[PDB]
Amino acid sequence: TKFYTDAVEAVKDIPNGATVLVGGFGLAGIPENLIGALLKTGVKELTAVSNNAGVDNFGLGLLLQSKQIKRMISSYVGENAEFERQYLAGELEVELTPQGTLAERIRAGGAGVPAFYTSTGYGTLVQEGGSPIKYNKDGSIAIASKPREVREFNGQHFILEEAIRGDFALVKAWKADQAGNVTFRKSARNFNLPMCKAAETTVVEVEEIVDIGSFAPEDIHIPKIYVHRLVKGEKYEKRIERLSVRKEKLGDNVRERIIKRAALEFEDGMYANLGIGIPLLASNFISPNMTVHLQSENGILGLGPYPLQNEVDADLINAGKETVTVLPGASYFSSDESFAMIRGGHVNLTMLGAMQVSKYGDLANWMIPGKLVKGMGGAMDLVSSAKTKVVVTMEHSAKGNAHKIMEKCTLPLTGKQCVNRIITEKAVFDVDRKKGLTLIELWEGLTVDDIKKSTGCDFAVSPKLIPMQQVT
Amino acid sequence: TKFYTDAVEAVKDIPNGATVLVGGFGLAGIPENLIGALLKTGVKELTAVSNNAGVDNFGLGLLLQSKQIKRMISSYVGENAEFERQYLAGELEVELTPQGTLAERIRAGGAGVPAFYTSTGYGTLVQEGGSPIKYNKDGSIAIASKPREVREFNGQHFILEEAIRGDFALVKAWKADQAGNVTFRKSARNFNLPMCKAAETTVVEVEEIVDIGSFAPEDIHIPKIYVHRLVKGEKYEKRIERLSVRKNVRERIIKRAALEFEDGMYANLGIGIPLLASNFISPNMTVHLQSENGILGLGPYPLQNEVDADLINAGKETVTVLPGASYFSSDESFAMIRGGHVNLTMLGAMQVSKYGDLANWMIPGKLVKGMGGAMDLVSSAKTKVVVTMEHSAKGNAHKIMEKCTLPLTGKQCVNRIITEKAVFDVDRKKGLTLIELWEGLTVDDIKKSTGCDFAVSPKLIPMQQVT
Repeated sequence: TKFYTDAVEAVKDIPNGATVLVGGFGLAGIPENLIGALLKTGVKELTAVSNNAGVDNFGLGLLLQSKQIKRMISSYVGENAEFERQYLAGELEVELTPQGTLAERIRAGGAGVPAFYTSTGYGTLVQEGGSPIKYNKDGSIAIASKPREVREFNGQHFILEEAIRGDFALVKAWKADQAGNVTFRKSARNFNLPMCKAAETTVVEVEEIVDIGSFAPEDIHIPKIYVHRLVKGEKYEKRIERLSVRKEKLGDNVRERIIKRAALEFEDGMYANLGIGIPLLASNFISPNMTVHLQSENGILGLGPYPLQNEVDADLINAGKETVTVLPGASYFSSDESFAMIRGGHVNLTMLGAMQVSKYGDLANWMIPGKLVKGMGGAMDLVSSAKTKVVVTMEHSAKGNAHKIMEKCTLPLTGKQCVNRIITEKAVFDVDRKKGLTLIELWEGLTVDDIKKSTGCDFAVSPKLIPMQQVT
Repeated sequence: TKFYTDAVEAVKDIPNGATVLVGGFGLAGIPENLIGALLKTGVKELTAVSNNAGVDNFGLGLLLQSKQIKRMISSYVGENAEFERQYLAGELEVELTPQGTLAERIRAGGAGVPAFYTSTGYGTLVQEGGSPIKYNKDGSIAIASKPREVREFNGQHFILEEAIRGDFALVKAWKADQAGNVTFRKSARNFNLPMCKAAETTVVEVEEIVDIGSFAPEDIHIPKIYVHRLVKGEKYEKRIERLSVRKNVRERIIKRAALEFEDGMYANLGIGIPLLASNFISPNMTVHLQSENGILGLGPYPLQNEVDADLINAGKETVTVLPGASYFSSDESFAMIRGGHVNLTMLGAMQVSKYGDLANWMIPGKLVKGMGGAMDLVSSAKTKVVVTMEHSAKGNAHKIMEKCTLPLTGKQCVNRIITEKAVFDVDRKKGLTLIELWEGLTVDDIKKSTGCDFAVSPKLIPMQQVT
């Protein structure tokens, strides 16, 4: 490990056109001093591999404003006007990559694995190709993603994904000892850890340089062997994107009914990953005596309530980028380990919203051609495992009684045959492996006929059809 | 996480024929209570996925004695007489698997990755097939391994390896908090960590149970989500295989070998000559030694009071670490070695070819114990591979030749050969170059002790020796 005092000196040799991995999830764990260093060198045409694109004036966004990025490889790019303008203007190439796939590919890149198979993205634009990478001035697509190879294993379909290696990796860590060993604080770890292993030259900026012995040899997140260049951050703003505090939620009729039904999916000792909104709100009605373990794909197991003014930490945020807290017994881990857990099917329940759900469990909730193209985030991984139960919480129909439940989705798919249950303010549907969409619950006062005209496809009706339940 | 008081109650439902992952590297990190419980259940015809086969009277050796295993998937099965008899008599099936590949396949199994590529084993029996899985009572091979799929990626060839998943995983850990979060001690982690994520039902035995809050959330080696069944070990022997403590031909090789070390270099040395050379490294020089069982920062052998059964090197010798050292799982270790992060791999060999082929793990009909991590150590193109060996074998038979006659460990992977007579630079396309020669010797002396031709560096110098 070579130590530097000046950050510019640590990245003055990054070549124009270089692939650079940039740690960070939202504004948590971003190497701001190294980013500031690139602003100064004026290096350009970079291919930035980063989960997100920061915001307009922080993180990657700063390199977007200075036009130093030619191509981005990320999972979610919302909340960044500069990114949106460049991407839609044809000034920025972007490869929307499932967060978990992105993490494992970086991981493979550092582990000498040129390629591996995954089910994430199977049955979507990731596998089929066609995802917009570059737009023309008029709005048409100039560059689309190419299809992936599909291979069968044990009766299931997987696609071939290639490792990601960088010439450089700009990493943000918490502490580094005088030997070069590195550790990360809370959820600020995310992609920084795997990124330290997949680049020819890894440059790490820490908030503190510590003495050798500050860490137990068993608790070193990144061994020195991976840290090529190290520099102590000169300054840290640690901006908070979404300040969420609780002073120590039902809303309207439709949302309230969905929340109260969704709350009954939770089971004692269950490991769950909940999308922001209804699912997360439903966790608020979980019995005080029931133990549910919430997982955050950004690397957290044991999520807690929103912090009080004094518990607000920029290094601790949920997948929705909100400042949160963790409960005693919680654990943190990298983005790649996080998706290994999700892809491997160790999470019992995944509950999220959706724009469309098909008769046999297809899900569509990440893109609307020509209207909404911000990436899939970790939504494709969250629904990729067969061992995980997937529940969708959503209005039964859209405005004008526009169907959201249909035979097949008209919107780009997040996942194929992955939804196990659907909960709307009007009904609850199970998607059994043989019959498909099956009405098991119906809101009081409504008839099967009311459901038929609100639903886009025909469905089986359970002989045990009960009035829709509501958390007591 | 369900907590159990009796190890047998936690494994009583393991089916006959089940695939069971057994943590442990040598005798370090082995689930002895879960293994003892398997003796009481009497479950059999198990396919045991374990790096080694322990010894005759400890670890998997116990399950071999009780004849409860039909097939072993391991990287190194030496030092076990029971295993030797069964394997050779055709009673036991054995899949000799490279350690790093074994670790990545297990990790893939827990991460939803069904298959992946690795260059480890390319050009060897692993890729080609023919590795002896089962023998006949007449000495011939009953079951040989099948060829792996080869595929090119950026100018280099890799082989397809499928994920390994178990029905059950028998894991040994150190501490678990009351929430089900587990931690591992030193080099006892090894395979225990990845195996805890690749089985339908993982059973973990720990030495202590601590309160929630005793671990820092960022330092939990295995989060509760992976621990299905947990039991506090009822008894722990923690046997030590080899107690290593401290207070000319070979000397020549060792002294030249020490000059391969550079300041700030990361290297992995095999037991014997390579490791012996580290003793001649300058104190003003910093060389970071890595061990494949999960250690970076190896120190000298321990004093009597430093001996720890949880801290051994790849040669299964008790060791110590230096400040700044780190521990990590076996998959992490081989990701490190496979990714080419280690700058130098120095090891022994029985044969090296003209173009860099290495043969150091199997002698047909005479010795078959597994390749261990040797195939992974020479698998990266970013890593400098140096072989240290006597120039000739018994009867003056060549050890350096046109083509290896012994099964290969790696193809075109040796960069330099150090014998007691000469130093050779090796190029995968042009061959051997004599760059150093032992004083008193002539190029002719080397020509008649070498199985192939070689170029002679115009800068040929007398063979160096560390002072």
